[PDB]
Amino acid sequence: NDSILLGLIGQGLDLSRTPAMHEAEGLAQGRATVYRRIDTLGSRASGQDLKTLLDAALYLGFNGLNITHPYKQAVLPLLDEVSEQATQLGAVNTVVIDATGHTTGHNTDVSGFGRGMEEGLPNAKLDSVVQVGAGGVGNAVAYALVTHGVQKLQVADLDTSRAQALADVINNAVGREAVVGVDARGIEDVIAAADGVVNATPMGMPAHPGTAFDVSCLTKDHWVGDVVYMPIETELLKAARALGCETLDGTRMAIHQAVDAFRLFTGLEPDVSRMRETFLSL
Amino acid sequence: NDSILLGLIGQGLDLSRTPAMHEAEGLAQGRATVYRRIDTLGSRASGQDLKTLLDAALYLGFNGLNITHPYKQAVLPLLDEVSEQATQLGAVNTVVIDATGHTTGHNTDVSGFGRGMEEGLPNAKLDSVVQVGAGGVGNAVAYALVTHGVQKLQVADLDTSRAQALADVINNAVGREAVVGVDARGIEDVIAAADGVVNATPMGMPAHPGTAFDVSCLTKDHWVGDVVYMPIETELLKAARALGCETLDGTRMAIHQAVDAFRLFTGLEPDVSRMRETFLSL
Ligand SMILES: NC(=O)c1ccc[n+]([C@@H]2O[C@H](COP(=O)([O-])OP(=O)(O)OC[C@H]3O[C@@H](n4cnc5c(N)ncnc54)[C@H](O)[C@@H]3O)[C@@H](O)[C@H]2O)c1
Ligand SMILES: NC(=O)c1ccc[n+]([C@@H]2O[C@H](COP(=O)([O-])OP(=O)(O)OC[C@H]3O[C@@H](n4cnc5c(N)ncnc54)[C@H](O)[C@@H]3O)[C@@H](O)[C@H]2O)c1
Ligand SMILES: O=C(O)C1=C[C@@H](O)[C@@H](O)[C@H](O)C1
Ligand SMILES: O=C(O)C1=C[C@@H](O)[C@@H](O)[C@H](O)C1
Repeated sequence: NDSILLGLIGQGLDLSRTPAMHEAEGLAQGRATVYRRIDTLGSRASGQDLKTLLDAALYLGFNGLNITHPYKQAVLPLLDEVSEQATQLGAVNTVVIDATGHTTGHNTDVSGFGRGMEEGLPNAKLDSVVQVGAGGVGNAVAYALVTHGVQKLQVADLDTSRAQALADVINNAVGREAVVGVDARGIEDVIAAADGVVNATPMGMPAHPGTAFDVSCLTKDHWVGDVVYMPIETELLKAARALGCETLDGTRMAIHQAVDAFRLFTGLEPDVSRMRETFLSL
Repeated sequence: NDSILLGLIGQGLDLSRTPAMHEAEGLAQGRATVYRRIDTLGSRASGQDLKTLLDAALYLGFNGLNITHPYKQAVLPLLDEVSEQATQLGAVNTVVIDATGHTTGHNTDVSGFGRGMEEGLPNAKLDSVVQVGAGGVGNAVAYALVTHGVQKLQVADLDTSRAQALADVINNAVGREAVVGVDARGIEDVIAAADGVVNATPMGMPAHPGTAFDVSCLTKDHWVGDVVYMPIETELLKAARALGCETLDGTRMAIHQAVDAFRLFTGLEPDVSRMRETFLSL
């Protein structure tokens, strides 16, 4: 019945649904659970170095942390151990803290997106996929794609250098040329020839209305995924659904990263439907 | 329904009943509550300076802390504000942390012992009392005694200097010569002439069996108190009860310090009977 203490280190955390998911699921399994935002833009933690905040969590009896932007790369050298996937990606979003203070980094963005593919695109054809966007979440998405059956992934970003760096990282991680950086300009023709496409840009959010490419390149035979989870039905996914395409909405990864982290943090088997419920309720 | 995060900074905390009391009462009032030991003898926090640990709690989203030995004096200069009672005593056991990180020190050992007198000795004659022991908890007990109606308190300690320092601190706090240091040797004759006596030494604990003075000096008309709370019925209180004396057991202060701190930490009205229940159940 031991209480569970967790937090999230990052910037601009007020709207995160991750604390609620973990607090509700802990309680549902008979464990009082606190999950605190540790926001370096906020009044409590501003100006503090990542190492200070990590060490604080160790001293205070935290059982785990999530890590978000801008710290998912910076955190790695601070940890005692890092999983092979998080090591090869160079990004950790989950830190398990042992009873006595030892830290292990994991990446449940990767495992969560992969689980979302299994759950929401079980029959998808994976030979050729395009991903638009190579930022933060895009790196984990790309790794997930090519580890969950994608043979060739073409990644486009306005910043070609980001796409090519992504490709190098993932290809090294997997040990094959799974990923190719391609130009953003003319990406429609590349998507048209592919089996599926994933949006890993901010486009579709209320503050970034529209789509990252012209949806007229889609066909009924494509599948389409999106990382954006608010709104759940982005303009891109609306356009795909209108053609009869299978779609993967961004809530799947957002929920499953938390499912997977909860399991790592606690050793308990999370109830996916309960955590999904909490996510959707906020 | 916001979750509550609390801890205790001190040494040798495994057997504290304070975390359980606060966790259970938070939950009973519909708030998931974590209360962590922050033990500088343990694996998480050893070697860290008090200031490091206090700052950690601020950064991490703690709502409050208790402070125990050896830090109840050292903590004062680290806090933004300290209550008048804790300031004059020179000892803080409770730190309220505001939403945005500001700290206020309080002393609920003082308020808790006083409440115990009201609750368990409502009819006690208070003109002349003896206290044996001037350590850590003894300072708070002495302040409580003379602020809850004791006219003259005689404090004995094997270390006369500790008793006289206590007397100076309390007398300054109250603004009268309420307390006098007296020799431990011959304390029985002093107790015999007094209305009541309080044990503030370790005597009566399993590892300190016996009594701090010869109980043959007690009469049926005395009242007797004890700070020791395990066992609840110390040899001293057994001897008092055998004569028909009213007695004050150490659980009252131990419970009420937590009642009072919970109120300060949360702004909720604690249920005393529930917290007492939790205490006794451990
Ligand atoms: N599902 C989830 O769990 C989850 C979690 C966090 C964030 N997100 C979403 O992921 C989005 C991306 O997050 P991020 O932190 O990687 O953002 P980021 O800004 O670091 O990366 C976005 C990338 O998209 C590129 N881009 C923008 N428009 C483009 C276009 N038209 N064509 C090609 N590239 C384009 C940018 O150059 C940038 O490199 C966020 O806006 C958020 O909506 C989802
Ligand atoms: N009720 C409660 O909430 C509560 C909380 C914490 C501790 N305690 C109890 O309080 C006891 C005292 O705690 P402390 O931290 O102040 O201990 P301490 O060791 O700092 O102080 C005890 C004092 O008793 C004196 N002493 C010992 N035997 C004596 C004797 N025969 N005559 C005169 N003086 C004597 C010592 O010289 C010392 O100064 C603990 O052992 C514990 O059982 C009670
Ligand atoms: O702040 C959020 O909502 C989160 C964002 C992602 O970085 C996740 O990986 C993190 O665990 C939770
Ligand atoms: O560790 C304990 O059991 C405690 C001891 C006293 O110092 C109290 O004042 C503190 O709040 C809790």
